[PDB]
Amino acid sequence: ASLTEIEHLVQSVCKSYRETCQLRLEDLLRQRSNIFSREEVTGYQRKSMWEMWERCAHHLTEAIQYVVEFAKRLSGFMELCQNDQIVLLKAGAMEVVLVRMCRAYNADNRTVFFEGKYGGMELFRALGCSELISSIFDFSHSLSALHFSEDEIALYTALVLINAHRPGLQEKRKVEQLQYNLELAFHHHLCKTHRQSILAKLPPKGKLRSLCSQHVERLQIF
Ligand SMILES: C[C@H]1[C@H](C)CC[C@]2(C(=O)O)CC[C@]3(C)C(=CC[C@@H]4[C@@]5(C)CC[C@H](O)C(C)(C)[C@@H]5CC[C@]43C)[C@H]12
Repeated sequence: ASLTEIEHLVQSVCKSYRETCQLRLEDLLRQRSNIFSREEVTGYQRKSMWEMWERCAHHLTEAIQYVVEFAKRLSGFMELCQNDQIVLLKAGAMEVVLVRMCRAYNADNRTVFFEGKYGGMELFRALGCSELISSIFDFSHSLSALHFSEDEIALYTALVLINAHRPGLQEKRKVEQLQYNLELAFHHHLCKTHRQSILAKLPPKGKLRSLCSQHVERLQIF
């Protein structure tokens, strides 16, 4: 690569993400005072466990649609094999969705956006795994504690998928090359932004996996 490709790619990554940022950040924060009420909350609480889990899967799956198309615009991804273009997504794509959830997270009230409004963890009282839900909130918290920006998201999220160490890969070299020119662009852009400090304030590599992995297993009931 070259000093300019280095820039060209970040911009290209900041490009692809913007198209796939699912929701307008602009519109997101604006809806602060729009908060659920006890009755509606008490309403949502009432439904059986069978309903919410599915309701979640809607917002979930639909969100993951964006995550995939994000992967495409990226260089070298297109010139990758059929078998190997999926393997990463299998593990990766789930994890990224959770990452984007931080945007819908406000630490000033411990709530997350959902179905038009913001709501606390008690909105999922009916899921029977309060511990699970909470850990996700605690994950979002740490990310909100990072005061994260769009263009680092685009760059973090990208490396999640491009893990050449995801087992089941056949064309292993080609991906590492994508990874190397991705690992570089991130830090490089971070160094250009002096945000290298948060790199020690980042989740361990096993946490987000252990989150999503153990997350989907309970879901693998439906
Ligand atoms: C990921 C974001 C997306 C960036 C845009 C906002 C989002 C949406 O599309 O509505 C808000 C709701 C959550 C956070 C979203 C989808 C999944 C989550 C999820 C179901 C994730 C799994 C968790 O267990 C939990 C139940 C806390 C959330 C609920 C909020 C939801 C349903 C969307």
